[PDB]
Amino acid sequence: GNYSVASNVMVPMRDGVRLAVDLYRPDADGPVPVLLVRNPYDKFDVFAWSTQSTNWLEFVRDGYAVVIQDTRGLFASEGEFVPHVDDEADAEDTLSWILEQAWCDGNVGMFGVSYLGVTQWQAAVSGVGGLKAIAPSMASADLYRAPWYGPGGALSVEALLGWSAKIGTQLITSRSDARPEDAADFVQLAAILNDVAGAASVTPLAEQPLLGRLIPWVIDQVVDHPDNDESWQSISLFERLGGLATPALITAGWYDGFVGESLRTFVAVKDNADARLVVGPWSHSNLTGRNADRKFGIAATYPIQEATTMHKAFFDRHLRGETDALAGVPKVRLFVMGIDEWRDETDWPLPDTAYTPFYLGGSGAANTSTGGGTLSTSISGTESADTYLYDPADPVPSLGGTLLFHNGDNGPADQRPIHDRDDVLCYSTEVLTDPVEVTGTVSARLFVSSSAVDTDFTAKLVDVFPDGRAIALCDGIVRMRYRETLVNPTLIEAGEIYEVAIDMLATSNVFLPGHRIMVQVSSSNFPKYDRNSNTGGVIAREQLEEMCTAVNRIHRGPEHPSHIVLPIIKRK
Amino acid sequence: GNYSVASNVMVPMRDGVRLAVDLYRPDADGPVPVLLVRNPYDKFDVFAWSTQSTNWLEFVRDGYAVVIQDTRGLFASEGEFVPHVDDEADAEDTLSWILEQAWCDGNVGMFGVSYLGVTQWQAAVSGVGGLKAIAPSMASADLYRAPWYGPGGALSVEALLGWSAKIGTQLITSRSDARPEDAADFVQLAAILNDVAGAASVTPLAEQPLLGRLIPWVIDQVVDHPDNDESWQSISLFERLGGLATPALITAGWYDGFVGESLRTFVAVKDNADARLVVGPWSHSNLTGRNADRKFGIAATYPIQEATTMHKAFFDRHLRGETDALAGVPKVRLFVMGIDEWRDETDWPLPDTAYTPFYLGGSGAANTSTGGGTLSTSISGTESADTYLYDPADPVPSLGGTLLFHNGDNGPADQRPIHDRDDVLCYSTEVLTDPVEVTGTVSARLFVSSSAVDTDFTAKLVDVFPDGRAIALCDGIVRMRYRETLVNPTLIEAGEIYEVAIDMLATSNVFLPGHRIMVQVSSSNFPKYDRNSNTGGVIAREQLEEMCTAVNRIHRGPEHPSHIVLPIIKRK
Ligand SMILES: *C1(O)O[C@H](CS)[C@@H](CS)O1
Ligand SMILES: *C1(O)O[C@H](CS)[C@@H](CS)O1
Ligand SMILES: [Cl-]
Ligand SMILES: [Cl-]
Ligand SMILES: [Cl-]
Ligand SMILES: [Cl-]
Ligand SMILES: [Cl-]
Ligand SMILES: [Cl-]
Repeated sequence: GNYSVASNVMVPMRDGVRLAVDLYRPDADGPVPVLLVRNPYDKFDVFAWSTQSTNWLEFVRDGYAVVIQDTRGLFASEGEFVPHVDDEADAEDTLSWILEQAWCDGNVGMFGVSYLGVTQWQAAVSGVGGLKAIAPSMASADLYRAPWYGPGGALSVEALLGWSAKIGTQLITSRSDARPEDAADFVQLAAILNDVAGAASVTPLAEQPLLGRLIPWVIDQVVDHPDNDESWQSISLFERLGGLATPALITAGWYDGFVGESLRTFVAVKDNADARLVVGPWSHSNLTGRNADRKFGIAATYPIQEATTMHKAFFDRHLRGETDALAGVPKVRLFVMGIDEWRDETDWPLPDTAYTPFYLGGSGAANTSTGGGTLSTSISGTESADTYLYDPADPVPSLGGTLLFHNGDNGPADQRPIHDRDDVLCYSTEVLTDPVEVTGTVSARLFVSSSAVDTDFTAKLVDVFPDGRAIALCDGIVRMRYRETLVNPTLIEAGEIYEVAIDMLATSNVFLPGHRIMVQVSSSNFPKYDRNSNTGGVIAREQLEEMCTAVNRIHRGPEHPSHIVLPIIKRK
Repeated sequence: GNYSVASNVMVPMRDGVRLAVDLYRPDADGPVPVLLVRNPYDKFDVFAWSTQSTNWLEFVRDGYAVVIQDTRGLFASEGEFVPHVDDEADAEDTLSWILEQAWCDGNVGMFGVSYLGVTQWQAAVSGVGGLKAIAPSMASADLYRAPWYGPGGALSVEALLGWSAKIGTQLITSRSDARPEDAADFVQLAAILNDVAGAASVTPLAEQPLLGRLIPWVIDQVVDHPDNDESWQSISLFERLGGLATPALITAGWYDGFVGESLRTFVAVKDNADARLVVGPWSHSNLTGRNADRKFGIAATYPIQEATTMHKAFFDRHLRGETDALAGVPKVRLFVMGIDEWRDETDWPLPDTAYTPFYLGGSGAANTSTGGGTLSTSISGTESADTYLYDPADPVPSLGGTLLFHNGDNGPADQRPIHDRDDVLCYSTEVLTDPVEVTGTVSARLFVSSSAVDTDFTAKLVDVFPDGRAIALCDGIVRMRYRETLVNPTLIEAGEIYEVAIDMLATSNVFLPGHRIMVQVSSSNFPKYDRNSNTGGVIAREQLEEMCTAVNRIHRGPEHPSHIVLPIIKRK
């Protein structure tokens, strides 16, 4: 039950650069199992991240050692900081050092959230036999796909500018000797964080005098590489995951920026080792279960003590060889929205999933929420088309969804403020008499045309309540040059009809009696994603005046059966 | 920089009952200064409260010892738990034990929030010379005045039922051997926490089968004692504060349940010792600076590292005798709303405060926001009166303000949802051409009459924005039987006019050009306060059908000059 703490122990890497760690070690007569956490936000500052993870001092009281490390070039560590590029090698060297110590029994694991989760996948590909289990929460194994770009090939601009300002702020506050420019730089960084959409609105997007000076990576890597090219593929771990046999405890949230990539990692590792999955209704910075126009109940609040119990059982099985430690623990545990209840499952995707088309239709134009747009399981009878103007100077504002830094605390947001826009097309079912459950991955297939040689298309799933609230669920985008591949883009021909897919991530929701199922279609969602210039040019290098408007069209009928694909679950 | 942790050290009280503590002790050759925290929410669970306080492991790395204690009858401690009644004696005995240890140098201090703050005032009155400084955040020295009743003599019913359910929940989860009834009790407690207004609506209020069984104190002490009688005066510390000479670092929030009582403690101790004050725009459970319809900026987020630096300087001065440790630190630091900026001051109340009457007036009736009610620095010219019906079956709903457990995360709430009610009287200034600052304590003087022998009157200060948002600032209530004293109540005569005072707590706000100053007057605010029955009976023992409606009247003019008193600050 007792322990000691040693601060700033210096660990040498292969190139001679030393990284700083803190050691939390139990009172014990011999060696013990060990857990590692790799952190870019100061190893000393434990209260900043721990409330989004576990009550991990319980692990120490129960006989585990815990090691917390400052990553390269930050706080007490030597070297120079660049995101992602040094973390594979630095993790390998750190695991090796731990295994060589007098107090380590040969069994090592990892846990943590966000960047503290990404670094676990980077450690897992090293081939170090002593690493017996990992637990990555709200994370990704492919950095292009989340959080910097996405499956549709658009830049996640609010995520990039917000995070870069956060990193810049801590660099100034952590300086040994203050610089003359520090005071003014601090003020400017606060202005970005108070107004992320404003920061994202300046053209050309690639000209960032403050952020480019403090963290050159923001332009040199992220903005300058819009294709999923060799620079991205190098830091990706995903294709290596299939060859591993390492147990993983994976956590995600329905309104979290990482949700699509978190779920993919579970599917990639489940066949070769013991994988577990937990998904709640959270966004990256709001784990409370409470939002402005939607409350999920006290059961929805991040369950930190239950999480601590589950993590300890998982590590007891895989690090301590206790064969019955996970008795009674489910493989998959989901918070099902609508009914607003936790429920156990045997697999993800769910076994009895019926992937069902809901077709776009209706009399007259589908523009605005008072138009005639419908959704039905029957193919539409008349050939029709809905048309709108997309102007880059006036994009559709982002409201909820998977926002990270710009208003990122209201995932299930009411959509009524944007329903009167002519560029927002709406399609709804009739009012439901019986419940319909949608749990799984979601996508759309649309037949589209444009006056331009490049543009974007968006789709958003919505639950309409009896009182009028139109609550967001999941959404996605396709940038037309990347319609067939993220690696080798090509332009389109003006006026020609194309069939395209939109990846809309995932959800779990029961649409209750008295509700409607609704879909919104458009060509922008700003600043969740950057805006298309409609020119075919290098988007981030263009002035707002260099950009063009586009006349865009959605085709629907017997020969052009545009639809959403819903993962339907029926439980009697 | 290094330290050790010893768990479950047992400390004997005067009656032989032992309380459990954890010891965080630095590597040191001899004795050190010591800080104590007294906690009813599990000493092991440090992440639950610490994010609302300080990064206190810095204190340990810098050479302070820290002691965290389970209070009597909870978790690892022996005995039986009853709120407040054992904490004076238990603190005295604990301080004495610390001073007798080999590792203590004779200097002791305290820090912490909420119940961990109340317990510091209970320790301070003990007369133990070794206690050199305290730091109570979001706390009170008079438990009737906050959080259970108030300066107006109404029960804070949502605070009582919510907290009692929280305490009940942790008792079940902490049991050694589970009871057959535990599973069902847990479900019922969750239902209260998901619907606090619903729980508060059941009549008679005093019949609480679940909460009365788990924690008898809820009825035996709180509900059964509506007068500020001998049972309350016994646990009060306030009158003893004037005779102390102990330095205190006091923190408060403008939307916090404890704000009035926190500020009073500063005024009580400032003349005899080194007192300091910090006030931000927070509510008890929302320290982010972000609300549904009002954002204060990133500077408003609870500044935990600056708080840690200030606490360490304060303890260095008073526990380590470092005379220049507080050089450059202000006596008072306030977040001024409107301008939304931190500002330093020399005293509270502010030196140049002009306590200025704003008189109620207008042509026609003041009922609803579209009535004719006005506010002016000039006394009204015509004798008039505004009249309404107050029905206990339909009280005015609580929206923001100082709510604790029922929707307690939206202090600066938009008031428009209640503006069409006939029982909500509205009075406003013209649109402002120059800024007006209101910083200090706030109160109202009203001339009133009723058809009943008892009733309530309420008043609420509001900032009207250019777009229409009507944002709540501070509010209060008077229960008519307690108009002259909280100790010895008397009834009123139907139809007679009385001049009464309403204590509206405190605020700091600049009303900017384009805004208006507004006041709302009514007879209810539920469930922030319980509802008056309008009978003169024992309110908590009455059925809803035993209650009466009341016709209430506000008088205004030259002979009845009803007004609000605003603390005006002018800075050129
Ligand atoms: C986590 O710590 O927050 C960031 C959100 S963009 C992310 C960067 S990989 O890690
Ligand atoms: C703090 O811990 O929260 C409670 C809000 S009513 C309060 C009880 S004295 O202490
Ligand atoms: Cl809701
Ligand atoms: Cl549940
Ligand atoms: Cl049709
Ligand atoms: Cl605002
Ligand atoms: Cl400021
Ligand atoms: Cl008048």
